Amino acid sequence: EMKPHPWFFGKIPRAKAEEMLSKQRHDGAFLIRESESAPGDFSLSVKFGNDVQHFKVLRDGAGKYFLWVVKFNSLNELVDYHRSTSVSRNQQIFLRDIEQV
Ligand SMILES: [Cl-]
Ligand code: NA
Repeated sequence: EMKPHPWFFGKIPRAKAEEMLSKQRHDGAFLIRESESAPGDFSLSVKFGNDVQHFKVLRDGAGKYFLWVVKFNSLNELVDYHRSTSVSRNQQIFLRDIEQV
């Protein structure tokens, strides 16, 4: 074995998520953070090329989490689903864990 997830960063600023992800080599390297502009909501930040893309983690009426259409009982399941289904509607981007310092 039991290990904490390498992708949960708590309340880091959106800008610091961009700073850290920019240094990752591989597209799809990502983190979940707790949004500062919408407290109580999560955001998913993902390196793609020279960019860092940000996704709102949306909630349904029952508290399930989703990005687009498919929803899950946990952030953990949302993240894992998107290791093999693209997070993006404009590119094929699959979540992969950050390298690690
Ligand atoms: Cl896909
Ligand atoms: Na999807």
